[PDB]
Amino acid sequence: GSDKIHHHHHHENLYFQGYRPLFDKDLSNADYDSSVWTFKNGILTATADQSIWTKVQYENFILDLEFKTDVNTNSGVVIYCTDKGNWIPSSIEIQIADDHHPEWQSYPEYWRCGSIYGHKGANEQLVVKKPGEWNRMIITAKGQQIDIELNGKHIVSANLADWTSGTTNPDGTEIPEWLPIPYANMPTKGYIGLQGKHGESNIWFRNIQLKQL
Repeated sequence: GSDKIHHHHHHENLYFQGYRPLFDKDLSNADYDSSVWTFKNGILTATADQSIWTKVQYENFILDLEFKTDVNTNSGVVIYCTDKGNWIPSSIEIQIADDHHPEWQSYPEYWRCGSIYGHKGANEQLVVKKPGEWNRMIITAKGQQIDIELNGKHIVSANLADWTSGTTNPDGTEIPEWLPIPYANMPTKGYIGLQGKHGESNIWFRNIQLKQL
């Protein structure tokens, strides 16, 4: 049937499951440029390619968020960040992309939405919805064991201990040159961030919540 407005998106409130919002309503517990990120009417959005970061570091957590894309959105969620200034080689990024834009067929699968970017792709392509629709992504980060759920599908399960090379994935495929640290050697505690607008199209987030395990 065609109803949206009378169906619940959760079996129970995440609050009772132990989740708390990652960011305060005024973003007072976040590091960001106020010219880039706004949190208005429940919705978090960026107008440039600068990230928003937690002020405290996290390990052994489940991060549950929603995101909406537009045509060719490019963004992501960053975990285990040990240096916000130099975050690229100092963190692990989970990609967010509008995989439906044909452009994404020009890039490896393990660069697309839901991937542990440059290291391991989704087990099923085009799990992200189309532009304009809310997606739900759940990242379980339990030391070296990383699990990603996207729109109810368990798309990625990875044990970072397998990444003994900084340049070569266990399957022999290339790791981007700019991600040189063997992920087996990466700290499993760090700041959490949302990448900003890395494309010319917008990214929106909402209901970003975290369960401390």
